Amino acid sequence: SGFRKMAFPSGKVEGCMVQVTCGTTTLNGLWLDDVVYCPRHVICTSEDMLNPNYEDLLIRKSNHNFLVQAGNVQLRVIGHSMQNCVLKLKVDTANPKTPKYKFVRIQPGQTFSVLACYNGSPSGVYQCAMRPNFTIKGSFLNGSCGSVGFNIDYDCVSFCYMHHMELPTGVHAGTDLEGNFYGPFVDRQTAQAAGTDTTITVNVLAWLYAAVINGDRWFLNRFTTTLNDFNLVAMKYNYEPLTQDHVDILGPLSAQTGIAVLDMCASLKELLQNGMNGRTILGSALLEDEFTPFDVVRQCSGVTFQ
Amino acid sequence: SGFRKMAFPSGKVEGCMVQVTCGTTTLNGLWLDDVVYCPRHVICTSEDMLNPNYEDLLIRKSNHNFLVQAGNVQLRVIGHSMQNCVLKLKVDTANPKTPKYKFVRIQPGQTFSVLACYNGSPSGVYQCAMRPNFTIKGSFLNGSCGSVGFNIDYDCVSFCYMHHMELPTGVHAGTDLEGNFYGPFVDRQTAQAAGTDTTITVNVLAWLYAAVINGDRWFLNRFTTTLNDFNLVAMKYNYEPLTQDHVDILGPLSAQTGIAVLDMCASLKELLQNGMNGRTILGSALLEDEFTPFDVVRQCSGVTFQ
Ligand SMILES: *C(=O)[C@H](C[C@@H]1CCNC1=O)NC(=O)[C@H](CC(C)C)NC(=O)c1cccc2cccnc12
Ligand SMILES: *C(=O)[C@H](C[C@@H]1CCNC1=O)NC(=O)[C@H](CC(C)C)NC(=O)c1cccc2cccnc12
Repeated sequence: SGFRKMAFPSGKVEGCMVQVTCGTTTLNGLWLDDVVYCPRHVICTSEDMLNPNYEDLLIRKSNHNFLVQAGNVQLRVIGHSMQNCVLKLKVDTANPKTPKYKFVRIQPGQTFSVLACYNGSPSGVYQCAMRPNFTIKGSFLNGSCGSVGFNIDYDCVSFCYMHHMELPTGVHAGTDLEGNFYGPFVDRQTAQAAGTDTTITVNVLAWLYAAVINGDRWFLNRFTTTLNDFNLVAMKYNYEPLTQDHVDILGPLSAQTGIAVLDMCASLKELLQNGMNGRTILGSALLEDEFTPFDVVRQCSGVTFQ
Repeated sequence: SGFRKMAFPSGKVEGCMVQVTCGTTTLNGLWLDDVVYCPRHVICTSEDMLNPNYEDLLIRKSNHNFLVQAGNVQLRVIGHSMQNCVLKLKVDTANPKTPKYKFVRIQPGQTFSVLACYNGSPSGVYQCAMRPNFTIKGSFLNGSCGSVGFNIDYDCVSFCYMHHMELPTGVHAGTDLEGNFYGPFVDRQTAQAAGTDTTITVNVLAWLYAAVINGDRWFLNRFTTTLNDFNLVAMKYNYEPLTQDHVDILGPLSAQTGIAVLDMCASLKELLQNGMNGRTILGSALLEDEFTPFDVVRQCSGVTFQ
């Protein structure tokens, strides 16, 4: 028993991280086959970041202006291109540690592990969620750029996130591996509105099912509700509306615990309307929404990788 | 900026995990050089676990009764010995992925990353602390045994924990890599008292310094206190007493933030006496004690490994 905010084992991603240097700028790159992927703002100076014309900047750069280092050894860059907000550096050697991999663009609410790196070396690994407003609440310092978020499935790594930017409000924004930002954000040192964040209702419900599985169930109430009635309460407390899809996805946890989804919704309703009243759920004094139903099933059944 | 419960990159430990089978029992082993380390209760049946004579049980076993599997390949066991509560299986092949490593016995309050494994394959990685009462609040299912906790320093892995047991109260207990349990616990299916847990005061203080570094500082009060006066309040709320050692260890965070330790103690005092009043600190509605001062400095300065 027990429930932790568990990250994927990082080993497969560790072997892909490299350092990319251009001018005075250094950040992390992801080396897969004979391509290195990194944020295109590697080509910028602090001055350029105010208002970069990335086309104009990249034109000044040649293959040899990109130093890629994997440990001690230099990779030779024989080609470069800009796809959206990422730079693709073709190198002459294939990464011998390349895992089976996909690029995926995940939906709001989904979760992944971040491998936080500096100078192409990992510092740590943590689990986080793509917020409804397409930001993440990560842990990123100067030089963290190029760090990636990912999911593993048996032996296949699914890369979903590359870190590009901390907003003025201290929250984090980035792209998929095709370099398309999550959300409205641009790679420019400018004030940028993230917009209203919302709580990921289905994830909270998943986490409540986790709590019941692990014996924590004081919050189970005598009430039920409807999807509409619940949603009225959801909008008030800045929760995402609950669909039959979300209800369907919770089916397994409902089947394992014998608690109907709408009964758990009623319990959740009461927690929102009355607060948690000084008590805790799975060591938390607030409603956690960083666990997808899939995360709960993974953790509580001990699914393995490699 | 931002602050996460970050685990170490697990890659170096992934390459050490193996499956150990004896009779019908299977659990995780740690393969370092030509030795595999695993819990000695691998030799038990469900019946034996009530009251095992480990000496008597092990005597019935020979080298060939231990199947060690690293992926597809079998390791050949050419020797076995019992050190305290761990079994050491000498194998004929050295692990080619052996990292630079130490065995350390950590103190209460210190932190480490757990790599949760099943059948010698990792499921996930999370950060936790050795509770003052020598338990850990982990995430462990049947078959999780042999899973290890560790710290990394540049390229050296320091193994501090091997998982052996979930207590009836759903908390977790284990040994160092020399097989000596943390705390009073024995490897027997019996009711076992963990004793009163306490909050790791120095870690809470560290985390408050982290909070100030990351702009969260509403909790900063107008008051100061003494070490004695603070400690009086500490004992009341089940906090560990604060020593000059702990004050000394917080020095760096005090120097970075310009907040004297005893002023932060006063702030902490007020949070304990008045509660958090519906507000949050670094996304938490309670006082986190799983971050050592070293963890805070690591995270907030982006220290790397490999
Ligand atoms: C990447 O290495 C670095 C990571 C930042 C630095 C502080 N924490 C992080 O997560 N990114 C940048 O250098 C980045 C460049 C963007 C504009 C492409 N700049 C920012 O992340 C950044 C920092 C502070 C304030 C603002 C405001 C607007 C845009 N970007 C900002
Ligand atoms: C290891 O694979 C397994 C992990 C346990 C199983 C449930 N979650 C875990 O963390 N350990 C055991 O099989 C273990 C054997 C001990 C006695 C050496 N038994 C327990 O961990 C266990 C489970 C429930 C209740 C009790 C009560 C007393 C002792 N051990 C218990």
